Amino acid sequence: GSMNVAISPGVTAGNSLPFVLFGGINVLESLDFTLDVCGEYVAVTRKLGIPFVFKASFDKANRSSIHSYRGVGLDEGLKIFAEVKARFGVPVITDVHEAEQAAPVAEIADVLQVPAFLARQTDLVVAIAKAGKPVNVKKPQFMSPTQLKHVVSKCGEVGNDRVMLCERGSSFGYDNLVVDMLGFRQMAETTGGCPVIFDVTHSLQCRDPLGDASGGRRRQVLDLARAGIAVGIAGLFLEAHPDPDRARCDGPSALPLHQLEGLLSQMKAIDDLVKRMPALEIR
Amino acid sequence: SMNVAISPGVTAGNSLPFVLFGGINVLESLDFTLDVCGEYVAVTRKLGIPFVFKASFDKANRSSIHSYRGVGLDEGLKIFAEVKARFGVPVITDVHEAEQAAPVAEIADVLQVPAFLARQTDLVVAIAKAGKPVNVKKPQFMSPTQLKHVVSKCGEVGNDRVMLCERGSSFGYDNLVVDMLGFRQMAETTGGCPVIFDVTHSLQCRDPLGDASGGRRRQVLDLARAGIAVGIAGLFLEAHPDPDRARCDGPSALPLHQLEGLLSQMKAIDDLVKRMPALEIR
Amino acid sequence: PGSMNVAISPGVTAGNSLPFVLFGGINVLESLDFTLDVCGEYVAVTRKLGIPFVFKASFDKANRSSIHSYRGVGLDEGLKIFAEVKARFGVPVITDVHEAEQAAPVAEIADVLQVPAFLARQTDLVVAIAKAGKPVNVKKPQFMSPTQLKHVVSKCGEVGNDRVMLCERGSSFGYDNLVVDMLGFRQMAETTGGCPVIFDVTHSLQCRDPLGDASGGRRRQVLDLARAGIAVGIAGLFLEAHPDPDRARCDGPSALPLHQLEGLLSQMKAIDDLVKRMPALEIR
Amino acid sequence: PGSMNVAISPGVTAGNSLPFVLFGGINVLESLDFTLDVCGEYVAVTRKLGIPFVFKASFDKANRSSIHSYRGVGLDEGLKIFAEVKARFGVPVITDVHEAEQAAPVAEIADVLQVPAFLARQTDLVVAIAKAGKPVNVKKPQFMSPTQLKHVVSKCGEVGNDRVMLCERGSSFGYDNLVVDMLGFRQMAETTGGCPVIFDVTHSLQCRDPLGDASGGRRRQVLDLARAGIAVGIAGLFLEAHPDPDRARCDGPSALPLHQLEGLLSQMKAIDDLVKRMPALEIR
Ligand SMILES: O=C(O)C(=O)C[C@@H](O)[C@@H](O)[C@H](O)[C@H](O)COP(=O)(O)O
Ligand SMILES: O=C(O)C(=O)C[C@@H](O)[C@@H](O)[C@H](O)[C@H](O)COP(=O)(O)O
Ligand SMILES: O=C(O)C(=O)C[C@@H](O)[C@@H](O)[C@H](O)[C@H](O)COP(=O)(O)O
Ligand SMILES: O=C(O)C(=O)C[C@@H](O)[C@@H](O)[C@H](O)[C@H](O)COP(=O)(O)O
Repeated sequence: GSMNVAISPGVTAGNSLPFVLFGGINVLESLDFTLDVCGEYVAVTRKLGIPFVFKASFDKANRSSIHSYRGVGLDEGLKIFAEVKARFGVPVITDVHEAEQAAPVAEIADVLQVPAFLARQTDLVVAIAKAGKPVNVKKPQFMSPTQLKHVVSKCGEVGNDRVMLCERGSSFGYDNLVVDMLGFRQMAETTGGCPVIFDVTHSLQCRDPLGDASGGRRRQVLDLARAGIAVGIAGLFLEAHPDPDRARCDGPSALPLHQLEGLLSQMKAIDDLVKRMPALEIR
Repeated sequence: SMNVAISPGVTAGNSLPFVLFGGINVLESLDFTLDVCGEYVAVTRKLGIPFVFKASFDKANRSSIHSYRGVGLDEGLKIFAEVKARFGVPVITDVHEAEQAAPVAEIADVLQVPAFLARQTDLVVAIAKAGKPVNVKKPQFMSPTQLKHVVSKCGEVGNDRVMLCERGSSFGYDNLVVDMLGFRQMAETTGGCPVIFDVTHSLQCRDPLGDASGGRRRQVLDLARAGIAVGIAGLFLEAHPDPDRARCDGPSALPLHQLEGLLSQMKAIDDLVKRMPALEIR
Repeated sequence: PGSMNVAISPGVTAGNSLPFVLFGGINVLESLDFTLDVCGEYVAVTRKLGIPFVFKASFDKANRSSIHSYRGVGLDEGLKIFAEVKARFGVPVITDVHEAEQAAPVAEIADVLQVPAFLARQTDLVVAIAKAGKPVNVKKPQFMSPTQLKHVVSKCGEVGNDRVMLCERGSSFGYDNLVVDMLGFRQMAETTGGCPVIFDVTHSLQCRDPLGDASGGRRRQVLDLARAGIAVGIAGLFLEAHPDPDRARCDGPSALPLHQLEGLLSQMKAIDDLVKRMPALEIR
Repeated sequence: PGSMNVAISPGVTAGNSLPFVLFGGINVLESLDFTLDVCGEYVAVTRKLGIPFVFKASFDKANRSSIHSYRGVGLDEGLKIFAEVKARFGVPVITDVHEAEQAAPVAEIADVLQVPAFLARQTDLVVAIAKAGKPVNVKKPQFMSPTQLKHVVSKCGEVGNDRVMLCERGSSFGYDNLVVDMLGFRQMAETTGGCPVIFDVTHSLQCRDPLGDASGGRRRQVLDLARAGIAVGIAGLFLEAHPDPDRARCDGPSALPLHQLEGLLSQMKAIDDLVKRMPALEIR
């Protein structure tokens, strides 16, 4: 049933295809820093031969605290993304928080992401689907893997069949996430084989009961990225930073950028292996 | 412990007699809304319970694209205007987009932040700025000690009239549990905001492959009794004369003819607990 | 009808439509005099308020996390202490049983035998406890859904013991934490033919530090949770106390300070008496 | 360094940096010939692929939900069957132990003793198992966080047994369901001085109907989950199989169909060999 989603020339995501890296940074802060980090990803993915889509958010619309950093915002963010595409020739993914942002974002971004908390919001999902690019649906922490089909259906109803499904963990007691590795197959099979993507970064989130900003578990990114990629999936979603303690959002879960090549060579080796091993029909 | 004045004769607070935020899931038509609200007004008047009428003008978050959404903003506000004028009752409704807050606030007396949207800064701020009391539905994914940050967003733009509404926490897949310990944690970490218990939505559960929410209305009294016994500012309740025919959340709706039987138990328990001291257990 | 009553001792019968029974005491037996002194306080408070009473203590803590944590006086001394409690006060006692071979000797002295939470699926232990011929209090494991207790009740019934009570102590909620699902009480009663349901408010307050070596706990919130449970309409409350919970040798973080016993129990009786005279609604 | 190796028998050593050891077999001993036949299949497949092998079975299911469910041949017959398995195939065997007194006799025959998941906090059982002198496989309870196993390991260490392995079988996730937190493996290893971590893929697939009599399970997804766990880099995989899982008398819903053993194990070996030669990254 597997379905393949064409993102840009030489970049197609599909559960039986070599994995695609949706990699970048949490939030857009400035032009040069964005260009410099993206340059590193482009060089590392080109060297290793891994298909690549650059990620960043133009806005963090859901920070816990009114005081926390939100990013350069829509207008500056789209200008940064336009310069990233022209400099590197790389497709970009970003998240969309209001219906009215979908069309202008889709002029520049090559994939639009539905945020986890907002994936049940009909008018947002529909507006994102109608914008005419591939959609990455972040699976809410509150949503079981067999319920994503209804989000996919919303998109399908307005003529967008290019939908990918992104795991980022499930709520496990208070202030913690677990990743159910059994969910990847349930997402694919109940949606007609949509590409499934693993957000290893956000799956590492956890928090202090009284904290102002998310905690996170970057020291375990390889453990979890290994597990997910071994299942056999369309993509990996990853954020990095040269010094994660200085990141202005989700630093506790960000990969230190100098370890990108070390992580990706392990992902490519595991992915190339599992992608040539059969499923067993276990009845 | 902070008290929130909602309208004449209606003030909510954790040490005050509980306020019923009662009504129906979704606005469908004028006359049915008036008739159901009439029943709540009659029952609450008889029993002496303060009352705010609830309904949604839109269900913006249905699982399925094919599920019923309600009459929509323009018709919904017209219905509410008529409900207020006919019965003299304040009304609560939920707000899905920033731009809806100001027009909703012209008519509604309390604005509700939907559970899924409670982290959305621009929505919360827009709701806060509209200048009415705010009911924040606690997301299924949010711990009770994290609501303070939503309250602070509202406070930052000058709205100190914030209430916090329990509707359950995610418990495995497709199921909710209510942690009765969370009420106190919500109150104490937010400077004493009124805590409200949404017994209806706390009863939600679902089939892994279903198209619409399941629910456990047959257990509404068990859960309502438990929550009201803790000592809380309000109870949030939906009903329908025939819940199997409700177009949203019927599985968790109270059958309307049982409203008085339920409310007399809530009033009896609430009046008792509200005159019993806290023990300072150290 | 819809509800089964369990006779424990003269004037003490537990049932879901009856005035609640207090299964109250201390976590672990340490010495004769301290046990007698604490039980005396319970007896005086319960007599004054008119609450039926069964005194609780463990003779052994067979499941401490750490090999270095206190376990109690043990079986032989524990039963001697319980005999002296019964003779001094005329009160029935409840204690937990950890091995099949302990059931018969414990039943000579104790009036209710408790199956520990972790052990409730262990067929031979349940069957040996049922056979000893006293009422059984089954602690619902943190891992067990409320609709699965019926199988434990059936094990007991299979060897001729119909006198089974079901005790809530919370459900695992992520790591190192418990939540009490107040919807479970009815599910336990209805799927077992109306067995008495008991709420262990003390152990339901447990939680822990991920690296700790003994349980944490939330005694400051005992009244919130006890009020909630008793309002549902249940057969009993299970409660531990200590005069200084910080010095308790097991489960101090969840123990009620003993001087607050009367303040708590007067709230429980008031709520219980109210809800026990209010009808169920048949909600269809 | 950072990792401890446990010698089980000649040519079988389990350790987190070593090629993975398969603890494979059947849920419950029913008869001699069926046990021999199934073990023969495992031995042939593991010999061909070059995977170190320990044969698993239970002599008793002491924790069935239902008093009517099958329990197995029992201790005396079970040890006789194990003796024949060892003699015929030269393979070491692992079985679980349910009472302190069973530890010594089991240890005469079995090469690894397993502490059942529900019982892993029971001090006297853990100590008796540790004292019996063989390697211990601790099944991590569904209710226990990964950073709490250290206390079980310490109980064993206290009576002189340092040969302890830690076996994941899922964590309680709501009612009647399990999830495997793949982050736990490292936490178990690092907090216990590098004990071997083992993944029980079979029992991690358990789930149930709220009103059912016996466990449900998700065998159709065994490869997904086994791939994920083995990719993390672990000491062992624990697996049950049956030639026709629908007819298995315990845990059939989670059993691998036996004819698929080679297809599964070749994937495990390929993944394990790859990850075992790739470095950890020191992520700060
Ligand atoms: O940007 C993405 O890709 C996302 O998935 C959204 C994600 O970055 C955000 O939800 C952040 O995790 C979130 O704003 C951090 O929350 P806090 O640190 O404000 O508590
Ligand atoms: O109306 C309220 O007060 C609310 O709490 C919002 C609530 O009614 C909605 O989230 C509904 O519960 C929801 O749309 C039902 O979901 P489904 O039945 O479409 O799966
Ligand atoms: O005695 C009872 O009533 C029980 O419920 C058993 C209970 O007391 C015990 O499990 C204790 O809670 C337990 O041994 C203490 O845990 P820890 O502090 O050893 O981690
Ligand atoms: O034998 C093993 O390997 C184990 O882990 C113990 C395990 O087999 C048992 O807990 C069984 O899963 C259990 O007896 C079956 O449960 P039920 O079907 O009786 O509910």
